[PDB]
Amino acid sequence: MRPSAIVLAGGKEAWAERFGVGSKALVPYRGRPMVEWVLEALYAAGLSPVYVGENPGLVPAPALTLPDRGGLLENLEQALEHVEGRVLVATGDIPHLTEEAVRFVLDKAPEAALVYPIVPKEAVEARFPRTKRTYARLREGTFTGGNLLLLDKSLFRKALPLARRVVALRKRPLALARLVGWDVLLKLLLGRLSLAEVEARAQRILGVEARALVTPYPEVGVDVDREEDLV
Ligand code: NA
Repeated sequence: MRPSAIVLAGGKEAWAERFGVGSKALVPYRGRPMVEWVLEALYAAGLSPVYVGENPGLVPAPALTLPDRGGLLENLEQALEHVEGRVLVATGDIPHLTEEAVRFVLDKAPEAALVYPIVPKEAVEARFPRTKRTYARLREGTFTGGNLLLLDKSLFRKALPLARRVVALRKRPLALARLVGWDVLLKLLLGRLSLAEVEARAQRILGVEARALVTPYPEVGVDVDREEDLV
């Protein structure tokens, strides 16, 4: 039985309507609506993808196609209602996503309610030298966050109320730094912070075990945001 995956390709956007689409995920990339590269990759690694967003006629057809409830975590809750076990979440704008990258996550992810793959600066500039990312210096290195999230639906189920809370402060740095704590903020803002420290506080906050997965495959996070990208 193929495990579930969820693609949050939902999201209306600006330039996307230039291509007369609306959602960035439906913008063509190398011949097909961008998100299909993601779907192809998911099935490829043996998963059944649930698709949240507009479906003009996506190929490969996703296992289920839920509509858009107007938000990254709102869509996630919707899709969760339709899955079981450990699920891999992904946004529909990382067209470079490969099966190898997906299986790594699956195979190397530690046993935790929540696992978030992160990529080292070192490898991000191995294929995509141009790509400009928001990094963070940790004692263990310099990374950026993926666009994938591995969840244990059942374990996570109980952290959603906080998830909602923390997600609501995605647009309020000061507010968000309240939750994280000042000390920590500076620590990493200086590189003075470490990976387990990050993980241990994340856990403190959510109540569930949360870990990061150093993932050598940068296609896990290099998304497409504008025209230059598509080329
Ligand atoms: Na204060």
